[PDB]
This record gives sequence, C-alpha cells and structure tokens, in this order.
Amino acid sequence: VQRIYLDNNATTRIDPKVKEIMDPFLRDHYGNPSSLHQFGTETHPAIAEALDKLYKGINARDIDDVIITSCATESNNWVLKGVYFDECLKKGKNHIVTTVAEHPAVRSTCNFLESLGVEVTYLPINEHGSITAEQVREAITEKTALVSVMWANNETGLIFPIEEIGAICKEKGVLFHTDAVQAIGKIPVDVLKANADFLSFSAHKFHGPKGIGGLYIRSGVGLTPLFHGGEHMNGRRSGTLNVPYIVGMGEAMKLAVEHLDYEKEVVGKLRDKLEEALLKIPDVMVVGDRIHRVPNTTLVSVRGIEGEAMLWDLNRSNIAASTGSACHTAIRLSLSRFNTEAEIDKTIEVFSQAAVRLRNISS
Amino acid sequence: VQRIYLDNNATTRIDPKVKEIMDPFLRDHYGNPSSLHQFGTETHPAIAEALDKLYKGINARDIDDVIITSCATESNNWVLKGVYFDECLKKGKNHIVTTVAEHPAVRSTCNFLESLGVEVTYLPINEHGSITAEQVREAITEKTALVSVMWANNETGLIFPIEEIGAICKEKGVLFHTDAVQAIGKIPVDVLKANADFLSFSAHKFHGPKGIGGLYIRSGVGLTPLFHGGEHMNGRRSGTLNVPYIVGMGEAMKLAVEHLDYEKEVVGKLRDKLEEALLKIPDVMVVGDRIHRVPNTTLVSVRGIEGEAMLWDLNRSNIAASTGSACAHTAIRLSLSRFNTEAEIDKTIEVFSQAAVRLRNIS
Ligand SMILES: N[C@@H](CCS)C(=O)O
Ligand SMILES: N[C@@H](CCS)C(=O)O
Repeated sequence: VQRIYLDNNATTRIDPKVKEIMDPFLRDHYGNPSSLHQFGTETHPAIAEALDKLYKGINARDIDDVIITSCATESNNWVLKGVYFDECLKKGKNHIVTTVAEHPAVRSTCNFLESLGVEVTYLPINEHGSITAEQVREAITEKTALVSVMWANNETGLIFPIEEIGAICKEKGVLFHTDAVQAIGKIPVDVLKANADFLSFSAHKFHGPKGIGGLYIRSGVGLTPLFHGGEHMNGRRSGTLNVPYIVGMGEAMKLAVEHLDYEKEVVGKLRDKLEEALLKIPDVMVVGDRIHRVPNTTLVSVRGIEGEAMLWDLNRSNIAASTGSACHTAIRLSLSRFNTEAEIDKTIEVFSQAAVRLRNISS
Repeated sequence: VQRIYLDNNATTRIDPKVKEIMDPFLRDHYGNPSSLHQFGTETHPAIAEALDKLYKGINARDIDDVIITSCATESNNWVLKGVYFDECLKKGKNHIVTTVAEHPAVRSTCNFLESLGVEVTYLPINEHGSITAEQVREAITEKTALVSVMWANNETGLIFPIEEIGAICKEKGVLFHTDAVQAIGKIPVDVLKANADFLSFSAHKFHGPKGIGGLYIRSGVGLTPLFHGGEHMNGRRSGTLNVPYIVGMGEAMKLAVEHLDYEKEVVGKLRDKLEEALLKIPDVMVVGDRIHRVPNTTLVSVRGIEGEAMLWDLNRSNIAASTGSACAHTAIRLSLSRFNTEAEIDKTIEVFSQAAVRLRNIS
C-alpha cells in the first residue's frame, strides 16, 4: 500500500538525516552531559553544535537563552506560570492578554490561572480568521504582565501581526510571548524582529522527534523555573539532558530553515494546486483568509459534509488529514517537503470522488 | 580502546533491544496518537503494550495511573508543587516531611516551597547513612501535607525503609511520595507494598533513553497538573506523546524486572568483589552501612585523596565513575550494571589500586 500524509500541522515525519544524527547517542555515546568523566564531556561538542543551530534558526543572540524543554506544552506552561508568579503575584500585574485562537497549551493554562484570580483577556478573532495588532493595544492596561500571541494558527495557517504586536508591547513596557510552533520551517522566524521576550517551539512540527521543544528567553528577562532541581540549562530547567533529541532537534531546525525557499516556492504551490482544484468543487470554500498564511496549510469547508465524515472516508483511502473548527467542522490538509505532485493529484481525485459520493448519500 | 562504564547511577546505556523496539516509531510510524486517522491509531497497540509493562514493573493496579513524564525531575516537581497547591494552600496543611538525602529534584523544589512559606522538615541522616521510620512519625504534625522519602539513595545505594514509612503515612492520613528512580531494576518495587500515593522514576537509570520518566499516582488521588493543555494522559499531563521513548521505556522496565535475579546474584557479586578488593587498600572505607543497599553501588572513601583526584586518574584509564558526599572530603561512587563483566572489575581493581598508591606517594 501507498498512503498519503497530509496532517503535518498535527505532527511530522522525522527527516531521515535527523534519525541518522540521533543514532550514535542512542548507542555508544550515552554519557550524561553533566558527568565530569569522558562519557559525559564527549557529548559536549554535539550538544554545542545543536544549540548553535537552534539559536541561528530563530536569530537568538549569544546573550539570550534557548532552553531545551520536553515540548512546546512545557514551554508554554513555564512562560505563563513563571510570569504568574513573577509579575501577577509579586508585582500586582494581575492581567494577561492572549487570543481565542491559541493552542490549548496556552488557553487551557490561562483558564487555570483565571481560577487563581488572574484576569485574562481572550482577544476575539476577526472575519479574516486573524487578530489585529490594534486589539492588543486596546486591551493592554497598566496591569498587564504579559501578552501571548501565537505566530501562526495551527488550524488555518494564518500568520498573526507578531512584529507589530512586539513593537506595541515594547513601547508599553509589557512582556511578549509568542507560541511559534507552527511557524518554524514555514516562514522565517526572527525573535529580534518580533521583539519577543519568550518564544516557544516544538521539534515534531518541523521533522524532529516528539517530546522535545524549546523556550527562547530574552537576555535579562527572568522566569521562575517550572522544573526546579539540578543545575541543567543555566539553572533554569532541571533534568538530565535528552542528548539524542537535542542533537536531532538542532539538525531539524537547520534543515527547516534551509528549506524555507522550497517550502514557499514548491510546497506552497502544491498547496495552491490542491486548494484551487478543490475549489472547483461546488460548495467548497476556504475557511479564513487565503493571504498571510504559512505555505503548507489549507482549511476547506464543504457545504453539507462534516469534516469528520470526509476524514473517515479519506482515511479509508489512506489519506491522513484532520479537522479544524469553522466559523461545521472543516478539513485541514497540511503539507510538507515530503509530499509530491503525484500525491496532490491523487488527493484531488479521491477528495472529489468522496465529495460526490457523500453528497449523493446525503439525500 | 576498551572503556569501562561504572557510573550507572548517573545514567545507563540503552539496551540494544530498547533501541530496536523504538526505531519503527522513529521512521515510518510517526503519527500523533491523538490523531483520529490511521497514522495516529496505528500507534495505539504499542503504547498500550508499553504502559502494561510499566504497570506490571511496579505492581500498579488497573485502577491506578502511570503517567508518562519527560523525566523524574518533572515527576518530582509535579508531586511537590501540585501538593503545595492542593493541600498546603487549599487545605492549610503547610508542612512537608522529606530527608536531607534527597535528590535536588526534591530538595531544591522544597527550598522553593520554603520561600513560599511552606514549613519543610529535612529529616537528618543517621550514622548508618539512612533515616528511620520513627523519624517521619515524630515529624508528622496534623499540618503535614506530604512525606517524600526516596526508595534508594543515589550516592550510597542505601535502601530506605519505605514499606514501614508508608504504613505510618496511611495510619496518619498523610500523602506519601517515594522518589524510586534508583530502585528500578535494582530491587523489586511494589507500590502496593509501599502504600505509596506517588512514585517517580526515570528511564535512563534502567537502560532506557534520557528524557522520559513516569509518575505513578494511586487511584483516586488528585494532583493539579504541572503541564496544563491538550488533555493527554487522562488530562493529567498535556503534550504530544513521545511515542518512541514510551515504547522504549516500557521495554526497558520489562527487561529491568526480568533481570532482577541477575542483578542481585551476579551484579551484586561483582559489586562485592570490587568493594572487598578495594578494602584491602589501606585507609579505605565504604561510606555508610554495607547492608540494605541496592546490589550495584559502592561508595568508598580514601584517607586523604579526595574523590575528584581518583576520578581524574580513573578517567585517564577510560574508567568512568563519580563522586559522593562523605561526612577525604568526597568519596568515589562506583555503580555497576548488567553490562559490566568480571574482567572489567578485575581491571578496575588493578587501576584503582595503582591510582591510590601513586596519588598517596605524591601526597
Ligand atoms: N491539535 C493540534 C496538535 C497538538 S495536539 C493540531 O493537530 O493542530
Ligand atoms: N543524581 C545524579 C546527578 C545528576 S541527576 C547522580 O547521582 O549521578
């Protein structure tokens, strides 16, 4: 059989070179990087090279931190709860601005903080499926400890006004976090252009393994640890380093940024071919803006067929995609550098056949 | 060259069967287990088999939880901070009983909690290198939210009472956590015999990969999540599952308990050989009780050469060991595994003895 993977915003396939670079640390180089002996120090070059690729990938400076976490969910929790303790409690800045589109690792955590008494503003989405930077300016009070806005939305692919949001936060003296998991390898990410204080990412959205991520922390910015303990990561996040996955995530970041052109010029054109072909189908329409999106994502709605019905039919033909709320659920088809034009043609065909058969059965 | 690995309490080599069982999830079975399509559901049977091995490894019941964490440090932070919120803050039980012997993942987190006002009693170690169950008895007030005592000490290998301590906690209505990281695969671990509410472990001390751990939570016990979000792990710990390491850690756990007889009978005999041989050296003495220890660990002190000097010399000969606090200054912790051999121990006796006599003549 030959299956087609079009659910890359949910997770991605590890790049074969990433598997390759990880293998020696799953085998004979198993020493603890914190060890003073040869098994420990022999890992230091590869870890340093992995860190360098991570820093350069997002334009972090030598004075900034790029802290290894176990996933973007950890990074997001660490930002929100660290700021809750540092600014909301200790400084009386008991207000946070975020959006209604945020990933559950941000929204669900904010719901918890609200239960502790934090005031949380969930900025509403516009008809374009996006947030305006004016919205964050409206919502910032003199009590706002932190603004958290995702760089790109995981369901629609829509890119948010990070640069502007960062300028507004800087002129107002407010800490800025961006959950940038969906942007890595899709668009260039520059923490300096964003004026971000915090930036989250997760390797498995860009062809590294599940269960590692990163938190960028700007120089001089504090954040009470979420993992207290040993002295790992300049004392900011304790726990024995996940050597293999650090090395892999570094390589995944490098390869991601090296393929940025290809992602926009080849993968984006496969996304357009897919979307344009699917819009010749009657009742089919894109949910949200078709401009200011990452190259790999299309979220289409089909007049009477639910998203899950299309997903179940599509899965029977070994094509993997997922749902995305529409505002009844829509179909998110999300591509990568590993898809081919043959697969898009095939998906056009199977998607169309499924559409016509599910309508005929619908009445 | 032939290096000799004797620092297994710091981390271990991944068993080749563990690496083998992980590889397919690093290659073609890269689906997100939360996905409804085929790429996600195809991972379910391996995850269920992995979980089963973990439960059986610690005699957790079907009604209990074994939550997948990113390491023991997460498990410990999660226990201590979740109990701070649920009992110290929400119930006014503003007191915690632990030991001076704990891993920093416990003590340093407790020090943070002391900064928040929690009363923490760090039970002092006795001349035997252990704590008694009577000490926890004496220290329990009606304000005690939690007792946390590690099952086995990572520096001395000394086994703590646990069974009796858990009986005392249950009769007094106090939550009991044991950091059991050093016990897995070293001695049988039975959470029901321990009457543990919480039990922590980390795969890389039992020949699984770094960066994955577990937290046993007894059925019905609550613990406010450390990671809020997507509602993975029955809503208790959010973030995309690290499928390869879960499958690997399950197999590592299975292998550890299947090798318990070998650990006690062969590895234990090798540790005794090493230790007895090193006690023929003058001025040498094991730090602590030499009874009620895990089989694999010996902690030796040498008159006036500190541990670091012996480690540097030993490392030059490609033998890896680590230090340990002794109350000349520091001692040498030698921790074996099922992958060490009698040839290695002989070579190590030779090299250690030569190192001692040479460093003494220079001293
Ligand atoms: N639900 C997310 C992945 C994190 S669970 C998405 O598929 O876009
Ligand atoms: N507990 C470790 C130190 C880093 S986790 C050890 O004893 O070698």
